Amino acid sequence: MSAEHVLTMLNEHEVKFVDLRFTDTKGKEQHVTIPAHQVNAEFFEEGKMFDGSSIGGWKGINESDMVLMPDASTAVIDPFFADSTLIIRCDILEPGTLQGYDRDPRSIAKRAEDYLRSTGIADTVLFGPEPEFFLFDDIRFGSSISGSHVAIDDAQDIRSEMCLVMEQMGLVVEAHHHEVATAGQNEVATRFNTMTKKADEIQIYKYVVHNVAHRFGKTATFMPKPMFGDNGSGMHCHMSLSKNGVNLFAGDKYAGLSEQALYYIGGVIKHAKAINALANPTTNSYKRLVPGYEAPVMLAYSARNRSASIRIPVVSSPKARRIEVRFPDPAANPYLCFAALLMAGLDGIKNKIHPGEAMDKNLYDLPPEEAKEIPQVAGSLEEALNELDLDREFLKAGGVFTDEAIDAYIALRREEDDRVRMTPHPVEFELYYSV
Amino acid sequence: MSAEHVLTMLNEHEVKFVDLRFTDTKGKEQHVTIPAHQVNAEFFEEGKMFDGSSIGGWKGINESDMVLMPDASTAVIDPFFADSTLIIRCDILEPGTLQGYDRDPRSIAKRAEDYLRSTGIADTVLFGPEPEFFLFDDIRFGSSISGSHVAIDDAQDIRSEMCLVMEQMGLVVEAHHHEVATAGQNEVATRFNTMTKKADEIQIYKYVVHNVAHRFGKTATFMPKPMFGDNGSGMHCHMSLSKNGVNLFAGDKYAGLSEQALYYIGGVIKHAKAINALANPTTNSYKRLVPGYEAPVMLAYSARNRSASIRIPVVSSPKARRIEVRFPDPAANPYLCFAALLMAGLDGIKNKIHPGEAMDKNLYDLPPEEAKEIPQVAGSLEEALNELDLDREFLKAGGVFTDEAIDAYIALRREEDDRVRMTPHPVEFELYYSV
Amino acid sequence: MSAEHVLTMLNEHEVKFVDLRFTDTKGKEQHVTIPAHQVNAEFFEEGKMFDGSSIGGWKGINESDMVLMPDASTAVIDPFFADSTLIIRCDILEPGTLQGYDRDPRSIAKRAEDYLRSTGIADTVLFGPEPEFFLFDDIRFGSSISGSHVAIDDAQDIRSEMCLVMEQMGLVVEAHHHEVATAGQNEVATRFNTMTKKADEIQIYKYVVHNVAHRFGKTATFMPKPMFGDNGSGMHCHMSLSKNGVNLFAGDKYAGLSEQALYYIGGVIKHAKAINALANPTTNSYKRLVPGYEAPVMLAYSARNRSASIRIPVVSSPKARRIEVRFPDPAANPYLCFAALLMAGLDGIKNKIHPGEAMDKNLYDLPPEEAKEIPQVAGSLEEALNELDLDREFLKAGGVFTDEAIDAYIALRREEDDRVRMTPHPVEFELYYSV
Ligand code: NI
Ligand code: NI
Ligand code: NI
Ligand code: NI
Ligand code: NI
Ligand code: NI
Repeated sequence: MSAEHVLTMLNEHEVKFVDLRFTDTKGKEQHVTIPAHQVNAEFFEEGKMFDGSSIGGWKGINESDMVLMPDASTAVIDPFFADSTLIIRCDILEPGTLQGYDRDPRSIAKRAEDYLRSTGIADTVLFGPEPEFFLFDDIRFGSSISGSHVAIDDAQDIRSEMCLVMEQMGLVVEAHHHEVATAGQNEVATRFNTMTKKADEIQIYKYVVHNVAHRFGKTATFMPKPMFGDNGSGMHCHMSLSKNGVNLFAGDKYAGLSEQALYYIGGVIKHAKAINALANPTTNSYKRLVPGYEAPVMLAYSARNRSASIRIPVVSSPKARRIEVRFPDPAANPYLCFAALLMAGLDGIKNKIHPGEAMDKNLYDLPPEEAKEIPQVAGSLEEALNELDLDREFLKAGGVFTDEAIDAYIALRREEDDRVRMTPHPVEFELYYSV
Repeated sequence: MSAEHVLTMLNEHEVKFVDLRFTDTKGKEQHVTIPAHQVNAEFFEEGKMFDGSSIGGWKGINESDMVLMPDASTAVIDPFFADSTLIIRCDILEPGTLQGYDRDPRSIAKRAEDYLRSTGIADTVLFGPEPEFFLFDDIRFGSSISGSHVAIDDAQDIRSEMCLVMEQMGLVVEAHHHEVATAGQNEVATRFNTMTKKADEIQIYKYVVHNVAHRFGKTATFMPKPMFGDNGSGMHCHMSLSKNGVNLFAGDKYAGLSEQALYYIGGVIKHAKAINALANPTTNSYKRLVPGYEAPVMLAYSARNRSASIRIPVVSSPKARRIEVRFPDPAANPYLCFAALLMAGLDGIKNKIHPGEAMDKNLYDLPPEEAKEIPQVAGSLEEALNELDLDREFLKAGGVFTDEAIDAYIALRREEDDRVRMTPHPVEFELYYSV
Repeated sequence: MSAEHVLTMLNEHEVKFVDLRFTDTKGKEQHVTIPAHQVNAEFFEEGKMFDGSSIGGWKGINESDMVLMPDASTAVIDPFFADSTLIIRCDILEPGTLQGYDRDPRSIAKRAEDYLRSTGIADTVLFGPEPEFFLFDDIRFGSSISGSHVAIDDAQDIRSEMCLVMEQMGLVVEAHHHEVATAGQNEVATRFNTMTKKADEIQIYKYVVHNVAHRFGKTATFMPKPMFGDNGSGMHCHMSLSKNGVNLFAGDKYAGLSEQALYYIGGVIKHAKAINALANPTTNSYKRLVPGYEAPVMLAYSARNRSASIRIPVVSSPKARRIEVRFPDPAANPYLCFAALLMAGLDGIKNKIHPGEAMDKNLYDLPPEEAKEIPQVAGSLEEALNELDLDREFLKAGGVFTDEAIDAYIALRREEDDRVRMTPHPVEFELYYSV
């Protein structure tokens, strides 16, 4: 899809505004709105000058402005704006060299895919994530200097009309798994795409979910553990690799899974805590990664066991042979999370890392001399951030991740880890006020 | 003080009830009230049969009842009870062998002092702690399945009458440091005693503080960090060792401190995380042990620096030469905390452990190649508990701490660590609800 | 009705979503919504992969996913959904063998009918149930750790428009018995069908009743005893057997009832407590099965007496000769309840079990030596579950009921029986608080 069709869309729909959208390192979606008459054919080869004071690494204290370069293939009319608006996802570029910014998640995902095609291991990667959310009727939260409080108060029309709006915005939905045990938790299934296209689709997914919940007087949250004792929100990711139109993950070994797939799983397992720094970036994210029942915390693979973090779905077709990693949560930044998973898999393929043996029939039942032995995902955000700081190397292959970008990301996550670490919590008043 | 004087006190004061008090492993103070006519001369050589279903290690699923053996030298009239009551602190003994229970904090402190006298290093140990508390006008807290909340709402008569009641109950008070910056925080200074006598005095201290605050319609808390950003409650402990009436901590080295004292500091520094498991037993306790200004988190000693955890007070008398460790908090169990500190010091003296060099002029200012190098106290309760589980050895010298007692203590602390770990906190709703 | 007509219905009505519905062992109706463009001709020969974490036996801890295979003959447009939805009832199949799941109520009902046709006793079975419900204006209930509470606050338009919506959804209604004594209690009469078709119709019946009551701001409940002293909700079931188009229940014996019918009644009477485990599955269900007036608790048959649980309606046509069993309640799972009744009748026919003699003129008036003699239905849910555990055999004939399915059902019922058993009830506070 080119720019000429975008101008044709502008004239066709009588678009008044164009909303240029990009993503922080935090994953939040930033936008600049320009009038539709400011969009010309030349606008797609210079972009728009932008002031980079966005939170995170973009708050670099030496530098000048950045460039918003739109991707014309991502244009879609916004369903929620009263004045007809055309949404375009943009990359952040350095104004001089006109190259992708080092601290741009979308540019990093594009670099990861380019490095994939460069190494010759595969031609493309297919990602299907399963982001789950919570729908609540109401919620009030706050934390002043004299205390804290939170209070959450828990239809088919909302779910169906979410699916309708998602299909308006170019997503191909194919199910909707409302859950009656742990009521409130929903998940819409969508079709697989490549890495950066699927990350853009996740951003659209969250946008639609939030706004449709708003219009029905509800509140949706993609927060990994919004509520005590009830099951948390996860985002399982199915990965496949394709070269010239055939799976590299289809083979003859365990559960019909190929040798390259086994090294992919080995690479994911080895770096899973550095990955956890990016796939599980919040402190809330580790209140659902606690050892127990149905918790994706054991770093091993099994088609049968459902305590293993890496699952191998059984499909009656060799053309659909993928691996599902289950520890990521929907609070991740899709670009950074997906790039981290891809690079871990590529480092596993490159170094012939063997995962080991399938943990078919060994759940959290605490085997006498195996519960401690099996690798686990990070236990807290500090541990994941420290392991990322130590294990930068697999992210730096091919120049996808800069040391400066990783440093800025880690500092930005730490300034929230510390705010959580130093406030006193009401459960500690319940337990330790008298003590 | 003997039992005959206790019976004389019963007849003299017209005592109606006798309140036998002991301490959990959690540090909470348990009691059994018996009528004064049940107290005879024989009562002081059989004790009282007790059902040991108290929380913690005392909930042992094989065993029968325990024996409450009173210490007649700890008898004191209760100021707060309408019907004249005589308080007596008791030890928990095994009914058959009639020996101190292995999971009894008071028995463990007595064993630690007996091991001190046995090793011949010193004859007695003097402990002076400085427990600080917060006085609030009101507080409401809670945590249901649909949220959490806490709300704290912040005179000379209360402080003075606390000191009066403490001197009624045998404590020798000598100051009262109300603090105007960080209003609400108080601390009463008292005179030094030996380990187990000082721990009993800390229990009396907390009892008096809580009840006097109750009667004035206030709420006192010995909780290490009850309130955000304001300075937390600590319990600095001054240790001295005496043999035949002279300090072993008085010498000619740094700040007039002796060689035995230097090995004591070395032993405290080496085991400071296993100690932290006992001196800093709550998860709240590590919201005040965060690196920063005036935080006793650097494991080093200095008479001048006040970022070092171990201070060496300057006193114009060789007869008062002590070391102050500043990381313990008032939520500790005085018996277990003091026994842990004493045993760490004794292991340092026994193994000639040298602390190193004084960190006189190096605060938290982050030296280029020293902030990471210097040992730190544990960063979380899980880390402290794991280090205790790994570093049992110094606690087991002389049989003071049993493996079974340590295991029960660690499990009892973990069941609260986990409850804190798995609830979602309102600050995480502030930070991650939209994310 | 085939799949081609279902695709034609999709195109004709402009259906946007397809709602695939199945039933728990608890009887609750579960659903998965897929977009209408995901429904193709091939979709009706592979089904949809489903995650079987549904409550009950489906929570089996070894197994992988299940298959939702739709029944194209059950397709009906949903009247209550804003976005046009097509409802299809589905069976749960094992993905490999592609056979009916052992713990699937609908598959069990299909197996029961297949076993009926296999044994050669009859060709088809006609079931007509009479489910009664309560319409309330409002209700609030709850049970916390500090108490419990319930409060129920009690037109022709609602009843008529229920009948209209039921006839929209393929049901053939033929009456509506609002009751003025015991106001609030309603019942819609519908036409007889075969077992599994009638069970599907009961599910539609409950769905329509609940949602139509919702839209008028009411609350309908199929709960056997929602209110004290007033008459409870039952579900009388008329059974008939047909072979080559003629009743096997039409004959010349008592009330024009045939010999095969008499053995059917004998088989129902013999196993009536194992049946009660399935037809009366709640603890509430035995607050209406209490001996007294108009209570269907005496295990005997009579055309005249209305204290007998099994009635023989008098019809002026040999083509309508059926037996009515009156103990089942609308909280039953229609598939399991109907399969249990059919298998009890078939075991009675197979073993030539004679019911005995009609109890024409013997009500609950307590005959001197007959009130104790006559068999009774189970007195509590525990007794019914124990009798089911002991009397599995008649359910296992022909492989309809698996031991594993029965075990899972019993455990799932017990986990609710125990929750009811261990909470204290407000009537026990009225009676025993002072005592
Ligand atoms: Ni168009
Ligand atoms: Ni999944
Ligand atoms: Ni005296
Ligand atoms: Ni001090
Ligand atoms: Ni039609
Ligand atoms: Ni009837």
